[PDB]
Amino acid sequence: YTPWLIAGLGNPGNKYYGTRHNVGFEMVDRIAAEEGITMNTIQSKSLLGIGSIGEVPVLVVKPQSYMNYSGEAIGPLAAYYQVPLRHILLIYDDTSLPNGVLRLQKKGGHGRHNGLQNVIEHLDGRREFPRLSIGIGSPPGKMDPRAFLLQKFSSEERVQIDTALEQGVDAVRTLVLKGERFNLVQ
Repeated sequence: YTPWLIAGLGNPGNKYYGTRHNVGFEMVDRIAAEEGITMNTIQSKSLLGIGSIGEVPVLVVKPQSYMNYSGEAIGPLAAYYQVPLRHILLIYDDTSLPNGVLRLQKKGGHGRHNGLQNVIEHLDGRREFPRLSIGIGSPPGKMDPRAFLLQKFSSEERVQIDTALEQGVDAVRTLVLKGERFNLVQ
């Protein structure tokens, strides 16, 4: 019964709600909902909830440190709860995949994602932790990349992101229960 730490990346506060760079928060909210977990514990610069998926104990976490300091929140939690590297699941927006497309990896660099970069660093530079990328595509035309992250999804994008969240819940449960690459199919 080794636990998992399921962390979704984002920025804290009302201003960020619904923004592309917060989609990891949406996924974890959805997982938490599906597994009957309430995210009301304040600890290590985060909001978190403790529960289980099947017989596996997990913690679901939304760091409230700002995206750039995500590792500051996650490292200490993994230490506190004795979560091994391999069970630290990061969920986040990935501009290298089309909107709404999910991908699961068991290791990898940060793809210049500031939050993922900070997690890796706070994990002693280790990269062998699983990730669920949530595609958001690139910024249209010349729109500023930063601005793009910090804007809400379009009406059309939204429908695809919703579909992805439903798909995500099941992929994460399966990853966590199953105890080498994996493809996802919706």
